[PDB]
Amino acid sequence: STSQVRQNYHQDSEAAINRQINLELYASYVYLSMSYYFDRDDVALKNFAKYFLHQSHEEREHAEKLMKLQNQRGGRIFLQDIKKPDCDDWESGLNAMECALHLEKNVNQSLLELHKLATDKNDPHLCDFIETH
Amino acid sequence: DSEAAINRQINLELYASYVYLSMSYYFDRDDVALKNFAKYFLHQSHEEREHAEKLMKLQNQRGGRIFLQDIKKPDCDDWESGLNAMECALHLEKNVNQSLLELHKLANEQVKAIKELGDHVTNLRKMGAPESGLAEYLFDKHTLGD
Amino acid sequence: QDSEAAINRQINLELYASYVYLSMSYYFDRDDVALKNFAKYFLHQSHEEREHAEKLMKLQNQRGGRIFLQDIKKPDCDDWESGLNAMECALHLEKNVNQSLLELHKLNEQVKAIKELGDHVTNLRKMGAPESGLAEYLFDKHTLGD
Amino acid sequence: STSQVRQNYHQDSEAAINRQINLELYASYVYLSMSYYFDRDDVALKNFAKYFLHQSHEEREHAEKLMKLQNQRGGRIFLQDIKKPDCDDWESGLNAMECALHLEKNVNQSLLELHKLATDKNDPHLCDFIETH
Amino acid sequence: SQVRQNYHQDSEAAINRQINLELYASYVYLSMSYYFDRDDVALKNFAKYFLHQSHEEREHAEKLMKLQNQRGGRIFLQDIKKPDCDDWESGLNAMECALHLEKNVNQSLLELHKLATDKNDPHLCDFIETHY
Amino acid sequence: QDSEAAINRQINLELYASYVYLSMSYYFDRDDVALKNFAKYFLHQSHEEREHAEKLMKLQNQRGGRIFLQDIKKPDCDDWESGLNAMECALHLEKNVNQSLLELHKEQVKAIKELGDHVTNLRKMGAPESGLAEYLFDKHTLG
Amino acid sequence: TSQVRQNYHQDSEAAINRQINLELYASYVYLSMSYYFDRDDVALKNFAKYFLHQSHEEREHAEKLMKLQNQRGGRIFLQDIKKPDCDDWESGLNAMECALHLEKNVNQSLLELHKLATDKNDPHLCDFIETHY
Amino acid sequence: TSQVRQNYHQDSEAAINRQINLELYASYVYLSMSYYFDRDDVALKNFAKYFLHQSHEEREHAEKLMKLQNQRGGRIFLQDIKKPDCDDWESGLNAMECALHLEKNVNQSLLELHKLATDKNDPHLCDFIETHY
Amino acid sequence: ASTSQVRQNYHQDSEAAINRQINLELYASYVYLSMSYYFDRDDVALKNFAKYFLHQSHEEREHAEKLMKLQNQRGGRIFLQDIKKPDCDDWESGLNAMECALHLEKNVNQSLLELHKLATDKNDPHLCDFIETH
Amino acid sequence: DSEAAINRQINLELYASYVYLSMSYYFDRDDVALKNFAKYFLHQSHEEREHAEKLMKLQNQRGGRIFLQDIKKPDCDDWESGLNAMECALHLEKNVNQSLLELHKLNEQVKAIKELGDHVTNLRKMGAPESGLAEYLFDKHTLGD
Amino acid sequence: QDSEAAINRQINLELYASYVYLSMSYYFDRDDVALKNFAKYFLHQSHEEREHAEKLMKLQNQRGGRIFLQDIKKPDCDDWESGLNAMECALHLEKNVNQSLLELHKLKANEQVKAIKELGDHVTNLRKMGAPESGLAEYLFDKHTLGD
Amino acid sequence: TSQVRQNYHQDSEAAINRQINLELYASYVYLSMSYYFDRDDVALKNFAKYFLHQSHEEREHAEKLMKLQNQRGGRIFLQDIKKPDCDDWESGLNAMECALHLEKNVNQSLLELHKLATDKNDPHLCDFIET
Amino acid sequence: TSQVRQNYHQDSEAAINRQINLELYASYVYLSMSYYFDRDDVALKNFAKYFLHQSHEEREHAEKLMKLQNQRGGRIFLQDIKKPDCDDWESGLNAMECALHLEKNVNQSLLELHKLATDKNDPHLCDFIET
Amino acid sequence: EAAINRQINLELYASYVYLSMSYYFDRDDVALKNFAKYFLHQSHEEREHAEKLMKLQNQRGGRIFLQDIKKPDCDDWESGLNAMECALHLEKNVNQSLLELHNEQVKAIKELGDHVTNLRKMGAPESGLAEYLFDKHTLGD
Repeated sequence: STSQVRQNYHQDSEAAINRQINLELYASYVYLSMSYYFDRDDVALKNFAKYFLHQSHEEREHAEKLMKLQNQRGGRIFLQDIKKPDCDDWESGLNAMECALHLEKNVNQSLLELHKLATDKNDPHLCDFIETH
Repeated sequence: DSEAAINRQINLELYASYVYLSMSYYFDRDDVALKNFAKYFLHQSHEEREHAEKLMKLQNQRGGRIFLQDIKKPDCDDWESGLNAMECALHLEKNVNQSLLELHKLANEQVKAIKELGDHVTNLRKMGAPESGLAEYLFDKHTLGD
Repeated sequence: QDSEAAINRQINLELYASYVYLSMSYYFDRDDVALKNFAKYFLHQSHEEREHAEKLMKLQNQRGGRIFLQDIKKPDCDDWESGLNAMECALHLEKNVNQSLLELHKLNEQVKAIKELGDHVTNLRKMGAPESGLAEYLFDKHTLGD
Repeated sequence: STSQVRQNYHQDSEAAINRQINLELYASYVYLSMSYYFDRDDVALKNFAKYFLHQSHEEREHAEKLMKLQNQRGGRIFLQDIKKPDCDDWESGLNAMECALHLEKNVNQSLLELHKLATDKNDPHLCDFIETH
Repeated sequence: SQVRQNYHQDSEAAINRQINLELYASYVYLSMSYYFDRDDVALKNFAKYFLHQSHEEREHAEKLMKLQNQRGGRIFLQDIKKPDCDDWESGLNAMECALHLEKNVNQSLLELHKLATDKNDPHLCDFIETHY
Repeated sequence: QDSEAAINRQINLELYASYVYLSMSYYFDRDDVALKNFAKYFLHQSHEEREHAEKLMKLQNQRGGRIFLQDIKKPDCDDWESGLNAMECALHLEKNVNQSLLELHKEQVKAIKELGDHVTNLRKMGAPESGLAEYLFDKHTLG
Repeated sequence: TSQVRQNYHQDSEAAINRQINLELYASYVYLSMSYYFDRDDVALKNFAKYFLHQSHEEREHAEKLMKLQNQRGGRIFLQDIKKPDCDDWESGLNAMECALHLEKNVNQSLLELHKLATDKNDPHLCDFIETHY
Repeated sequence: TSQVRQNYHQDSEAAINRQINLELYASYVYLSMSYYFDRDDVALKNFAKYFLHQSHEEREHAEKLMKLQNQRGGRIFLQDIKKPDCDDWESGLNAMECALHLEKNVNQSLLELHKLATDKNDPHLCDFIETHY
Repeated sequence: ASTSQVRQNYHQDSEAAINRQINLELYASYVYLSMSYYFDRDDVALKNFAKYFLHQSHEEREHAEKLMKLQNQRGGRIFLQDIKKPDCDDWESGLNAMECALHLEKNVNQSLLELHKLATDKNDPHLCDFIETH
Repeated sequence: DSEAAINRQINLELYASYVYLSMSYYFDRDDVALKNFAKYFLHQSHEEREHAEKLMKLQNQRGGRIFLQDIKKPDCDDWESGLNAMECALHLEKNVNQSLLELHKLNEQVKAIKELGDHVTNLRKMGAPESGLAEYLFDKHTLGD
Repeated sequence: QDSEAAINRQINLELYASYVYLSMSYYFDRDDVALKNFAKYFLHQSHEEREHAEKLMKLQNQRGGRIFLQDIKKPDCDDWESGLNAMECALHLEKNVNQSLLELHKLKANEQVKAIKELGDHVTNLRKMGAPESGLAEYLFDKHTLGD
Repeated sequence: TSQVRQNYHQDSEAAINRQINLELYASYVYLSMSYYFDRDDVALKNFAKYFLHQSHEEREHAEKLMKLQNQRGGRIFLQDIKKPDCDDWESGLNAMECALHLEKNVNQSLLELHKLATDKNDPHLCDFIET
Repeated sequence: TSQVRQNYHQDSEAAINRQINLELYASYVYLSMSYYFDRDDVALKNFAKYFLHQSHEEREHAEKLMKLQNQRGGRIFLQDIKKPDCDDWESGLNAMECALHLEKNVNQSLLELHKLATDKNDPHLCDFIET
Repeated sequence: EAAINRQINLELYASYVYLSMSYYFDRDDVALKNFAKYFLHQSHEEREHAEKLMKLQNQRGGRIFLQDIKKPDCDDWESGLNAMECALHLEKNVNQSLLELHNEQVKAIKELGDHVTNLRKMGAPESGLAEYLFDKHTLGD
């Protein structure tokens, strides 16, 4: 059956949120991987160790309000495996930051697809959510 | 050889955080409206996440190689009742505590959380959970409210 | 414009919603019912739907259109049975208010309110309402004592 | 049946109270219609759109206090339809005033008159209620 | 003087001229308010709308006097002359007089805003736009 | 001046009462019981009973007597079943201590009255049958 | 066996149960010497409330041992508190002399309790008695 | 027989039960004298409010006695509060002699009740009389 | 200074009359203090009167202090006199002490009454109001 | 003869209570205007009235006869400055204390005398009575709390 | 327009103003000056002026300009002599910051106008108290005014 | 003289100056003992906590006496705080005996101090003792 | 003739002033790089937030250094904060590579201070480089 | 090495003079309540420094050998400014031996300097009302 609060919430709008959740959780994992790479004695680049650890936490918080939004609109949370990052040894600080930005808003092309999905299915609530966060 | 064991603890501790994250927003659902159950497992997920990060620093401070693996999804999408999710949490913490004790062979926080979860499961059973929905509602307010 | 007649149709719907909540609020104020936090709750939602209506008034003037006001016609019930029934009615009312608001957007305050209503409906059901009068009493004290 | 708190509260008093709830909410509505008329840019009389909006709230809150009074004495609240004002446009800054001069007039006439059922039926609590509010 | 920067003499004058206009408007509202206070004129929520409006205008002048000292100008106070009458016929002439008393008071600030724009006083412009 | 030994009996009895309440406290600290306010209540009683004995020891010195100490016998139980049972045993223990205090003569009453209130409440609520009844008493009365 | 029992041998559970009784015993030996120096014929008001404080401290040690027992999953089995060796300690030096043999009685069992937690690989029990003993 | 009753004689319970009625009678006579000085015939406010204070005092003494009855396990049995001997106290002097008569009468009843507790060997009831009076 | 900057509509008879009222109520507080510790003695022991006459002694002490505050507030000058001892220390019976406490009140009230009449004849609304509200 | 020594002491306490009452409302005058000096001495007036009536209960507890006398008016009507009212209080408190030690043969004053001395030297160090600014600051910074 | 050169000028002046306040702040932290609340006062103006500069670098981006930074020149004085003098220099500096800002508006804050008025108030109070000759005057002003 | 000095014999003042030095000497004997029972070769880490607490407590007595001296108009004349009889108390029980002596020696000076305050007729000081 | 100066070497006093300007320089460069990513044609909102925080953080380091100067008794002499080497940082990674290389040199400059404080027997300054 | 033993005695000398200066301001002919609160607090601070040094010797097998806590040079520091300057000079000698043995010292030395500068600028020691306002406004809160 259907939830008592679901209204104007499409099935494709729901699965896109689920795939978005795993993507943000994956990003929080990647940042956490790179963060403790710069925490290593071999690297000692403390600058990006602080930054990547913070970005990992903020990426997890991003996934949490996607989960709250899902339950808020009658959707159902289906969690998936958080695939491990591309590597553990990020070579150099450039390569880690290189791989970072490629991922940093690889999230926000699907985020901008999710906005297109929210507009084409007439979801002004889902639109205002994406635009804010 | 003890280096590979720390990497196991990191993945299981990160696995523990995801299970609690899963449990948390299960009690956020409109058909399972228990806010304090949701706060509790979200606080636990953050705690287990912090336990995982301090194990990664442990690898770096002794010259180990952090070898991250997949964070497998939890065993359930629906955790049924609050008592059952509390029983799985007691199960999970002890399994985390198991591998954590194998780590020290080749800590205090785990014993506190296991003891509290036991008190949690005990109270919910004595109150008549999961059968009495009133029991999990009153426990939500009077125990997990603070 | 056909948004002018649409916005004025929302203004009448919110004012109707504010009247239903006002009616339910002072039903729980009766000595026959005596659930004060249920009364304060729907009284607050009554003042919220009026604010949404008054906020649509200045929207109409700012867009250039003009206000066309009809009768705030009457709630379906003068007796709203129990607390679970009133919450179930309030849920159906908000979805209608949200339904017209969304297809007025074709030219989050409601979405959040719908979640809170469904949460309360869920808790009241799992507590044994409306058959168990002890449930609606405890739900009045522990949840609606916000 | 008869309320357990019903005591010395005549049927005409319970009916006359119910009549006030609808009239006060009518006055609340007319002040509301007038308030947001002074707000449109064809008029631009802001220091009257703000007063009438506050007068709209106060007539509704008198009805609530009347609705509380109905429960307090055993009476049962039977509201009625809130009819639209005589018009939507009072294009003049002061016909609405003469309407408001004479919409304030008519509750206070019925407030001076509900004071008859309270006196002629020896109801001191309802007498003293109007003399206070 | 110590703080006066880009504050024209006609700006300081118009502010002082505006201060007296607000106080005078407050006096007219006070008169009409307590005219509706009468035993006979039983219009009691037009006795406390104008009373609040009277305080609203006395507040406007206070913030105008605050603006004068803040920009560096000097406050010069004049007489608050009598309202044009004490007996306000009834509810309507008061409104009709209050209505005309409003936008001659109101948008002499347009003339003030015109003065601050031709003088290019961004601060005085922002003050007219915000408080009014 | 076997009133010297009458104080000596009371000293041991208060210490025995303290030991009993100590046992009751950590029974409700067990993970399969889990009633922290029950646990707090009996631990506070244990401290108050220990204090009662310590002033009795000072009393005897002020009277020129001899403090003769005997073994603190272990409680009769390790498991106290439930909150109602542990309360009824406490009511029995307090009136036990009280009657021995009155014979020494030739507060305690508040403790007896309060325990009597607790026993009565737990009964009418549904203890020991309803675990919900012993949970809600823990939160509201003992909270 | 409890829900929470884990890596907790019953040798250490019995050792805890034994140490619980040992500190409760020292609590009363210190209590006896305390109110011995409170005597008028002795009048050593300094040691009198030093021992009274240690009487309360040893009591608090056994309390934290009892909490530790339930915390690890063990079961508290109390025993009799045997009386002190005497009531008249005569000199203050013999009272201090017995107090040194008593404290090295409980500090010796603690070292053996620590070895037991090390022979069995209990990091939590080791860290316990390490923390503040 | 109450679960809390212990060393509480039936003669003690009955005496306290009739002591309650005496303190409530004392509250009633102090209430009569207070509003006698209050009227313009006598028109003295110094004694009119202190006697109203005494009336509140005795009412509170009876309440502390009622609390003592339940605390010991006895059961409260209340009788009629007899009216004061008169409502016109002739003058301020006569009422001051009447107040002095029932004052030592109440205190005499206390001296009797205290002796009953001594003869029945009731230290708690003795301490109660000694403390609150 | 020697000229009050605040004194206005405060007559010579008013200023002297409250000074005459300062000392009367200070005397009253000492009369009630004497009675209070008479009913406190072992020879009498009437704790209901020993505490009332002590409380009334504090009341008359505060009445004088508020009158002293009225003197400085109106601009007048406080003039303090001796506080004469009560007519006796041994008030004999417990009804004589009350016979004097009744006579004393109908002279204190018969001094505020004449004080209020003075505050009326000299047109002192502030002094009139102070008496009627204290 | 410990009975008349009690009665002399209650009279010395009651007289001194009239002195602090006189000092307090001196600083309440519109030409003095030291609110905290007024609060301070009004408190000492009450503290020593309590001393007096707690020696009246002591006369009864020891089975004596209370013999009251006239409470004579204080010497000065104006107390000039705040420094002089503080030096007169020090002198008054030592005389009440000396006559209290005469009674212990048949603390509060020591604590009060010490506080009165701390105030006298502070006022003198700041420049009282000449400096009107000094007594003003002492009024609000020392007698304020 | 020619506003890009005006924004960047305003950016550099605010950054320079933040440095002058930074120099004033830790002058009063010196043990031979020892004015705690004077130091806290300029330290907060320093961060607020820096905040104004960062909002101007943002305004350059919204309108599509090119942020051109320059050297942040050292303040005129290392030693600020006294408290009365340091605030007069602040008073003039804020007017100097405000003056070039009024130009920018034609080619954002009451904060400039109100800061000037506050600095003006303090110069008046300090001078009427006897500063800088009265070390007690600057001590009391540091306590009762800059301690709020 | 002091403006507050009243019924305060010189002998009372000087004997309090003496008691002040004796209290400070005691705190310090207790401080040497405390860190003796704290050395790793003695290692009775229980009297170390107690003696240190009484080292603090015995000094608080001296500060109460110094406060008393000013309160009565006397003047505080401090003397040197001499070293304890030894730094090595040999055995732990021998230090409990030296500490047992000092408590009685200090209490003896207080009994003489209380005797001095009665012969010269001085309450308050008599009431200062009876702490 | 300072009043608080003690065991603070002269060549250590200029070592702070030279470090104060250097921290203020990195804060300036971080501020410049932060508002590079805030642009429309760059759109790196996360790295703009980071460098703005690093700009404020390196400013605090200078503020904590100036505070240290007065605490030891040195006299703060501020110099010109020289402009960042460019305003158009080209790519975001080039800014990262310059921000990486930025003060891996101050960290070394921070370490030469620790080697300076060690050579001059300044434990307090050595202890201060714990930030 | 055995330099720790001399610092133990120096901190104890510091605590003693701070006790002496504290109860100087407690005198009735002085009456500076917060000056007394201030130096009593410094007396309890330097005492705590000595005790932590006594444990420091036990933590490296040292021997706490002990000398007399000598009498301060003055029984009378009759000036608030003079007591501060004596306290400032003494802390720089207590800090003098710490730097030979090898933070909280330079924080106190800095604070004492702030106090001395203020009191001199305010008119002390010749000006009363200056040490009074310093007692109330700086040492008070």
